[PDB]
Amino acid sequence: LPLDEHCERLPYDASKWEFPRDRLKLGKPLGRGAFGQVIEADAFGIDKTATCRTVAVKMLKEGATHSEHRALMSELKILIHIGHHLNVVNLLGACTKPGGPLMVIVEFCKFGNLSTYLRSKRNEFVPYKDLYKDFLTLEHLICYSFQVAKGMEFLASRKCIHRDLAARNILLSEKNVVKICDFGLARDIYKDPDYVRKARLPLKWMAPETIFDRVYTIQSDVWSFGVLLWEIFSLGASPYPGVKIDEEFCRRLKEGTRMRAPDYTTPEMYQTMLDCWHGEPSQRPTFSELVEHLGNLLQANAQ
Ligand SMILES: Cn1ccc2ncnc(Oc3ccc(NC(=O)Nc4cccc(C(F)(F)F)c4)c(F)c3)c21
Repeated sequence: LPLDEHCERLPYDASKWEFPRDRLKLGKPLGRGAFGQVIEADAFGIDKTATCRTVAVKMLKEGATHSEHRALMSELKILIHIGHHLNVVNLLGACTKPGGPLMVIVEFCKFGNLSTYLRSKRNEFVPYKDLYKDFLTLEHLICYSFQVAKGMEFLASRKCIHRDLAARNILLSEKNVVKICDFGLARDIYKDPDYVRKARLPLKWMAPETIFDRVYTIQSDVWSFGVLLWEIFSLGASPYPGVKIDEEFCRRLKEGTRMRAPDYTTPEMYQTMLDCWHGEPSQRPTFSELVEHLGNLLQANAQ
């Protein structure tokens, strides 16, 4: 059975993952939706003996019901199944004992979501480079792209699909490391511009077969990855500039309409975007192929 569609059968080994709520000092919110939220916190010795560590805690909030409670437990189970990889949100522990809220504790990614971050660095970017000390460069952008591909290749190896891949679901940590994540309930899709009534769906990131056939596969994730690449090389711009996301937009996508090259892209990266947007899912590159390709482009950029 699907590892992420039938996660209720997955194990939750409390002896390994349970963390005492009294060793968690909850702080300010990092993101909030209608029923869920992520809060910054200080965990004592969650990953290193007697060491304070800033972490992110995903949990529910006022408005949530038992259904969201069950959903959060499934999220915990799937994160345990997926396991650890440098480019995937890293689960550190959980608080599941009665008397308090269910809390999923993950590694804190200092810079938050990549979409917001990149959009904030427009005045701190140079293709190639003390004055530019903290400037982003093409190397950074290609590296982020490469890392997300690595994370998705890993996710695929765990027999899971993302279903909402986008820059808003990529976190940036220290040392230029990015991690794939899924805010889920910690974002209110019914109030977010990126989700449209079609049922709130991220239409601008969805492959044709997902929009018209409701089909979700790792190859539809590849299409989304292409849109993510566009977001990266546009430094956080919103996809399909000035385009009304309606029935006509979907029809045109089917026909072959694609976004033009973003301002900061290289010719190779734009071609990669177009490849990810092939109408036929089987003709789109696989994440393993993207890892190879992007790794080569990253190396080439250093030349
Ligand atoms: C908002 N925010 C700012 C800094 C920060 N650092 C870590 N996590 C954050 O928020 C989180 C985002 C998502 C999750 N959860 C999550 O990513 N679950 C999930 C569920 C199924 C699949 C996957 C994926 F790995 F496939 F993406 C992730 C989380 F706990 C905290 C942070």
